[PDB]
Formats: sequence, structure tokens, C-alpha cells
Amino acid sequence: PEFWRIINGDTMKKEKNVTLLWKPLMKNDSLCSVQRYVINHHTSCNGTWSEDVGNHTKFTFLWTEQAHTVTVLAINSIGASVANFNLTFSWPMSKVNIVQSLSAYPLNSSCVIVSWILSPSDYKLMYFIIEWKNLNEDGEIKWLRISSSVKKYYIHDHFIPIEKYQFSLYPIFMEGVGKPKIINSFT
Amino acid sequence: YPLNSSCVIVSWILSPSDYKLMYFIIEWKNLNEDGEIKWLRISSSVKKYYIHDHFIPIEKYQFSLYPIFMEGVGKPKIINSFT
Ligand SMILES: *[C@@H]1O[C@H](CO)[C@@H](O)[C@H](O)[C@H]1NC(C)=O
Ligand SMILES: *[C@@H]1O[C@H](CO)[C@@H](O)[C@H](O)[C@H]1NC(C)=O
Ligand SMILES: *[C@@H]1O[C@H](CO)[C@@H](O)[C@H](O)[C@H]1NC(C)=O
Repeated sequence: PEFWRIINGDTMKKEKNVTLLWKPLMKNDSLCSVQRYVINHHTSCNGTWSEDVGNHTKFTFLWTEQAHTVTVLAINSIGASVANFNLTFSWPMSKVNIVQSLSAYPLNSSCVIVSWILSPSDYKLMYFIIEWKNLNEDGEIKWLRISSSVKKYYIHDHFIPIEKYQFSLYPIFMEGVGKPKIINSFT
Repeated sequence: YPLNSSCVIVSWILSPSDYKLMYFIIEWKNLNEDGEIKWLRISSSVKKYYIHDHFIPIEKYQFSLYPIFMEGVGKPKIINSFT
């Protein structure tokens, strides 16, 4: 399952509390079932901590180290999931981003625009995650995987014309997550 | 100019011509999208006629209006993009 993280807490503390969320596997991806869910922790110190979430689809974690690696697996009666995604975050990396511009405009009641230009970087970048939230009401967190090859992408989802949704595009690093560019309303 | 999210007004100024003209022909295309050429027929009399379809304001578009005579075709009047 594609697992995504979110900050819910104060920033002054050296430690950080992180909440994970992932989409439960569907039938074809499950191969007739995916019953337990297992989380394996990892750090730059290489401290591995494996826990079994089970049917629950969210997990809360906290730690004081700058770097920590998460590799969420899935347990099946045949065995654990061989191939799973990854994400790593580092505080010095989290303070730098190379994205320059951001915009949003409803072309329809079911379509909105994302446009962005980026300053050149020095290391490699793999993908972007785009999450948007409504400013009038605090709705559920919604996002979807976006690759780095594409430069301009059509979001196609149901929308309320009177409601104005904030947008925040997050850059991703191999060992870090750069700080997002946050816009409160459509351009 | 884009009046709504899915339309652009087509306005122009027609220079006097010693030879007559019956109608015109409007084209619009995207340089970066490289989409297929679209065309609806426009008479020489109507000034503010326009066609509505789903566009993208950020993208770079290409409109061109040609004058058609009864004996020849005038050179294209090509605009870089909507202002
Ligand atoms: C994380 O998983 C992906 C795909 O399963 C793999 O390509 C990548 O090398 C892994 N990273 C680490 C640090 O294990
Ligand atoms: C809304 O407009 C967009 C413009 O491209 C189009 O792709 C989409 O199908 C339209 N949706 C409806 C429900 O008409
Ligand atoms: C937006 O386009 C025109 C403005 O030129 C307007 O008359 C029309 O009603 C609008 N379209 C929709 C689908 O509301």
C-alpha cells in the first residue's frame, strides 16, 4: 500500500510525531486477500523496528533522530510482501526546495489546474506528491502519486465551485522531503 | 480574450479592400500541445463572433484568420496568443 505521512504537532520539540496513512489493497493487488499489515522501521543508525498494525490502516510514530526510513510491508498467508515502496526524510534536506511557481484554476466543476516551474537541483529527484485541502472546512487529506517527467498535469475530481481549496505541492528526495510551496486559494 | 474558462472572444479590425470578400475562416491551435487544427467558418460581416470549447489559459495558443476572395487567398493574419 502507498503510505503517506503527515505532521500533527508542534515544531519546537526536537522529536517529531508522524502519522502514516495508506490505501488498503484491492482484490487483484491483494491476490484474494491481504489480511495483516506490518510496518518495519529503519534509521540512519540502522535501528530496525518491525510492528504488526493488522487490519488498521494508520499508524502514529515519534522519534528524535533527524533521519528515519520507513518500509511498510504487507503480510499474507503465503508470505510478506516482497516489493514495497519507501520514503526517507532528513531535516537539513527538508529546509530546501527547488520548486519556483505554483498555480490553480478551475476549468470545470470537475477539473482544476496545477502548473509549476522548478529551479535546477544538484542531486536526483524521483516524484512529486500533490495534496490539496479546503480552506473553508478542514476536509479529509487527499493526494495522489505524480511522476517527475511530467511538467503539467490535469487534476480531474469532483469539486464545489463556491468552496476554495488550498494547494501544497511537496518535493521528495531519496533521503529527505523538501518543504512544500503552499498556496491558500486558486490563482 | 478568455471570457470564461472555456471560451475566447474573437475580435478584429478589417482593413478596407479594393476587391470584395464574402466570408472568412477562423483557426485556433496550441503550439506546445500540437493539437489538430480546428476551423469554423465566419462571415466577413459579423465582428464579435466566437467559438466556445474547453481551453487552458496558461497554455500558449495560436489563432489565425485568413481572408478568402473569389479568386485567391490572402496571407495569414497570425496572432502570437490571446492577450
Ligand atoms: C525502497 O523500496 C524501493 C522499491 O521497493 C527500492 O527501489 C529502494 O531501493 C528501497 N530503498 C531502501 C533504502 O531500501
Ligand atoms: C469539464 O471540462 C473539462 C475540460 O477539459 C473536461 O475534460 C471534462 O470532461 C468536463 N467535465 C464535465 C463533467 O463536463
Ligand atoms: C462561460 O462562457 C460564456 C462567456 O463568454 C457564457 O455565456 C457561458 O454561459 C459560460 N459557460 C458556462 C458553461 O457557464
